[PDB]
Amino acid sequence: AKVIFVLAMDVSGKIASSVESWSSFEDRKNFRKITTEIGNVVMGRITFEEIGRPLPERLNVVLTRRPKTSNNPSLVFFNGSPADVVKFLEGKGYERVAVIGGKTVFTEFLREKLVDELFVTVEPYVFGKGIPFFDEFEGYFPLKLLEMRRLNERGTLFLKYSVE
Amino acid sequence: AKVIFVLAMDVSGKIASSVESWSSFEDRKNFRKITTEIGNVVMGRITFEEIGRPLPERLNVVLTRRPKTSNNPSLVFFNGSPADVVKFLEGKGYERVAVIGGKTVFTEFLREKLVDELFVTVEPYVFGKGIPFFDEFEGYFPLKLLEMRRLNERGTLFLKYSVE
Ligand SMILES: NC(=O)C1=CN([C@@H]2O[C@H](COP(=O)(O)OP(=O)(O)OC[C@H]3O[C@@H](n4cnc5c(N)ncnc54)[C@H](OP(=O)(O)O)[C@@H]3O)[C@@H](O)[C@H]2O)C=CC1
Ligand SMILES: NC(=O)C1=CN([C@@H]2O[C@H](COP(=O)(O)OP(=O)(O)OC[C@H]3O[C@@H](n4cnc5c(N)ncnc54)[C@H](OP(=O)(O)O)[C@@H]3O)[C@@H](O)[C@H]2O)C=CC1
Ligand SMILES: CN(Cc1cnc2nc(N)nc(N)c2n1)c1ccc(C(=O)N[C@@H](CCC(=O)O)C(=O)O)cc1
Ligand SMILES: CN(Cc1cnc2nc(N)nc(N)c2n1)c1ccc(C(=O)N[C@@H](CCC(=O)O)C(=O)O)cc1
Repeated sequence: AKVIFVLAMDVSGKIASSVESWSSFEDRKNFRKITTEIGNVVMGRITFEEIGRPLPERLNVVLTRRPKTSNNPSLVFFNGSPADVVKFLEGKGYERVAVIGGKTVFTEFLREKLVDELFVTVEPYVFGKGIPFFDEFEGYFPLKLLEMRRLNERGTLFLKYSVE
Repeated sequence: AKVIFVLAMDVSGKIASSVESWSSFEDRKNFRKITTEIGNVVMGRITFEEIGRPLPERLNVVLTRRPKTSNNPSLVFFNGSPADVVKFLEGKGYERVAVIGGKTVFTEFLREKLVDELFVTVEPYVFGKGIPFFDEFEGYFPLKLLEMRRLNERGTLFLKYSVE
């Protein structure tokens, strides 16, 4: 399956800050549309706790070293490496895997080179402080821009890159 | 005069990395046009050394605490706050000031809220390590997207933002 990263950030590359509601209405609807199409989302435990509940119409895979039994078929607490995660979803018939976050989770998939496309939303802000897209890692990735789209009047931008 | 930031970065927000030749010539020509139109470039001493010499047809203002007299009329070593630099250039009839870089210089101008527009080029890469656009500072800036332009088939993107 191909791995797709889905994230929103400010112009400086941060995925979280203390700025209230900087995430646009448009990015939120675009996010639901994209991830439901893919049919699954892989996230870190901390990101799951912030969302608070499983996202509807999608298989929610939550990474945690303290797996918890689940009563919901669309919620799975998983203890494994990025590679293990991809194998598990592939075994479910998914062609694409949507990794939606946790700086920690983005970092792990990057260190392991498991990323084929980046669906990036750039919100019109500059945050002086915040949580970076990922922690330092050796190497880099050349990209190719597949699509660019303005999502609203203020300038929220949706970019789609393929990893070369 | 209004302060304009001109920078190129990868998708993760870094203005420099160990990767060779990641700067596109299209960005370089676009940079040449914009900065010569503005007529001046304000930069940190390190950036100056890396460029290798005064950029032609532009007043080059090199920020430094250890000032050196200059023979060249279009090269000035300046010691002072970002506010003093603007004052100095305004006194010379400039309406716009082009701050072209150095993580330290961008940080200083941001801390002082002296910035009106951002002329940002996003090169199609993700760097694992590198120098960030700026070091932490208090607050943030909401922006409005004025213009978006693709510079090459690979995906180099030029974005123009207004502050606040
Ligand atoms: N702007 C955006 O688009 C997004 C922003 N975010 C933001 O980023 C922050 C979250 O980032 P971050 O805290 O780094 O990461 P996460 O919070 O998403 O998850 C961290 C945790 O996930 C678990 N985990 C990670 N990797 C593995 C693995 N290989 N195996 C098992 N468990 C694993 C661990 O859980 P345990 O401790 O249980 O063992 C770890 O504590 C939040 O502020 C959130 O708002 C999140 C998504 C998107
Ligand atoms: N991608 C891009 O668009 C750009 C990338 N860069 C990259 O970023 C790096 C440069 O970042 P960084 O080193 O932080 O900064 P700079 O290299 O631009 O400048 C550092 C210097 O500027 C001087 N300086 C800074 N603030 C002041 C002040 N308030 N008053 C007086 N002098 C001051 C100091 O001079 P002194 O010590 O002599 O007194 C210091 O040595 C380089 O690797 C370069 O390649 C640079 C520009 C653009
Ligand atoms: C905090 N968080 C993480 C979050 C937010 N925006 C993002 N935006 C992008 N582009 N990418 C991400 N990974 C991302 N992650 C959240 C919080 C809520 C919902 C959420 O309610 N979900 C609805 C969205 C729908 C709405 O507002 O209709 C969904 O069903 O997908 C998703 C993610
Ligand atoms: C390392 N450096 C800093 C540099 C490079 N690209 C950037 N690109 C952007 N968008 N913004 C910056 N601040 C920036 N800074 C350099 C190195 C050379 C020249 C340079 O030769 N100058 C010619 C360009 C000429 C060409 O290729 O015709 C110029 O007249 O501006 C400029 C900046």
